[PDB]
Order: sequence, then structure tokens, then C-alpha cells
Amino acid sequence: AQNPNCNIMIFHPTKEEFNDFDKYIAYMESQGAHRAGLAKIIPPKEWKARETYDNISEILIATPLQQVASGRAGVFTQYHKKKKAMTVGEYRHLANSKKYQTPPHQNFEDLERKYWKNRIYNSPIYGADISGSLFDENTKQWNLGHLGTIQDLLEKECGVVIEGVNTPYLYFGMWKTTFAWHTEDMDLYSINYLHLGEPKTWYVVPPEHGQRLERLARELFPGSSRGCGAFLRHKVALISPTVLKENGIPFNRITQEAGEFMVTFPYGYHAGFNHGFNCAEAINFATPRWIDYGKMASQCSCGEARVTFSMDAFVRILQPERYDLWKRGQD
Ligand SMILES: O=C(O)CNC(=O)C(=O)O
Ligand SMILES: [Mg+2]
Ligand code: NI
Ligand SMILES: [Zn+2]
Repeated sequence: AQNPNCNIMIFHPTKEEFNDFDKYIAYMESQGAHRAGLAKIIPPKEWKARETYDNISEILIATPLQQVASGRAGVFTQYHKKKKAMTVGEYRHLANSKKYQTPPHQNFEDLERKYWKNRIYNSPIYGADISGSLFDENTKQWNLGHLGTIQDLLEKECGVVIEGVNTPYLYFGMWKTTFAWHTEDMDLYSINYLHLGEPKTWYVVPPEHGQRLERLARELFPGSSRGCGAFLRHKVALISPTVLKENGIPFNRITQEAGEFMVTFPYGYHAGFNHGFNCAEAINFATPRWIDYGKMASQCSCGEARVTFSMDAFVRILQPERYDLWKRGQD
């Protein structure tokens, strides 16, 4: 078995290998990359997402989200308070202000220490989940707006034609902006490209050990656990690396820098934070190996998790028994 310790692997494809996306994901899995739950892909040196980022300040963040924490430093939840719209130029300026800017630090490890120590005492603002793309239409390789769709994958694998569409999302981050512990909708893959700015630190649990994280979470967030059998679908809970280590939960960490791709694999729980002002683009995708994960994916029926139009068909075809109760949660 390849990569039996479930280490995060880093790949350096050549320009020739960067042509066929599906084939390169399949190659990474042949080398056991999926066991970690997360892989890094450094693009060939000849590749570019677009010519420059000089012209992005007029993108609108219609609903910036202030991420307010409750709990203790290593075990907290966050809720998102809606703020007034602002442009990417206005957001960048806010991120760089004395109130919100990254503090002086030695290195990524020092900054990671400061994050886990101090996150709860601040409420950074996140421009998350903005439909759109920063890939130039002429970028032919690893263009996240031109991938094969999850609906066409399900159709190719299972023969059923379904409604729905699959498009990317932009995330504009600042120091301490945080993504809570989660897997993707229907335990899909995700791919994330860091277009510009400061780094993003990731934590990940190997898919084979996901249930260990869930059990810990039920112990640490006992009210939430009673409220919903899949409350991590709410995407609000954080647990620090120190707390994971104290409870024997297997995990790994890695920092993504501008120009790098990250791939999360089916049922790979992940969480993390941004180091300063940045812009990432991400999208869900599928492969034939996903289908079995989609059939077994947990679902939130309590009404909190509330997701996209396109998840309907996935639940309806892959999880017909669950569909009724889940749709009651959606309405
Ligand atoms: O970048 C973020 O805030 C969150 N991204 C992801 O969870 C992902 O790409 O799967
Ligand atoms: Mg603009
Ligand atoms: Ni994710
Ligand atoms: Zn729920």
C-alpha cells in the first residue's frame, strides 16, 4: 500500500503532465496521495493563472463575514456576522490596517503559535464564497472554471442525467480568517488555488480516520452533537493541533503559498487559517472513486447546513432513502 503513514504529498508536474487533469489526479492517487486527505501541487514554471492581478480591486464582496469566536483558545466555534458590502480594494485596505494586519513574527511556526493563542480574541472579516473566477480564459491547464462537471461525472459513471451546475468560488482572506473543520458537500474532492497574497495553513485528518475526529468533536461540542447527527456540516467548529495531539487524533499540517494548488480528497476533514491578505479560488470536483463516498456521505437534516441547488440531485440519486428527511432540512 502506497503512503501508509498518510503523509501529505507534494507534487511537481511537468508542463506535459499538467495537460490532462483527470489523469494527473489518478496518478497522485496511484502514489497514495489520497490517504493523507490533502495534497499540494506546484505548477510547472512555465504556467500562469493569468497575466497580472493589477486589475482586481473593483470586484465586489457583497456580504463580508465577521467571524466571531466563542469557547476556549483550542476549542471554539465561530459564527458569521454579515457586514456591509465592500470592494476588494476596500477589503485589502482593511486587511492591512493596524486593527487587522498580520503581527510581527519570525516564521510560519511562530505565526501558527500566535494564531492558536490569540484567534479567539479577535473577529477578522472574510470575503468568502463569491461566485466567480480569476483564471484567464486562455489558461488551458488546471483552469478551475473549465473542469469537467460533477453532473457529467455522475452521468458518465451511473448513466443518469441530472440538473445542476458546478462553478468556482473566490475567497478573499485576512490575518486570522478561519475555515472550520469539515469535509466537502457529499464528501466531494475540492481544489484550491492561492492566486495571490499571504499564505494559508491547512490541517487535515486522513479519510480512513475521519470518524475519530467526529467522535472527538461530539465530546467537545456536546450541545451541538445532540442538536444534529452531522453538525460538522455546519462548518463552525475549531479544534487546535495541541488538542488533537492530546486526544490522539491523527492529522497533518502544511502551509500553501501563492501560486500553489491544494487538493482535498473525499472524506478528508480539513481546517485552517489565512496569514494575511490573500485571494483563493476553489471548486468541488468528482472522479469515479468518489461515487462510493458520495453514497455514504453523512447529511445534516437539522436545517442549519443549508446548501446549493445542485446537491439535491446528488442526494436524490445516490441517497434515495435519505432524500425525504434531508429535503425537509433544505426547506
Ligand atoms: O480557503 C478556504 O477558506 C476554504 N477552502 C476549502 O475548504 C477548500 O478549498 O476545500
Ligand atoms: Mg476589478
Ligand atoms: Ni473545503
Ligand atoms: Zn445540522
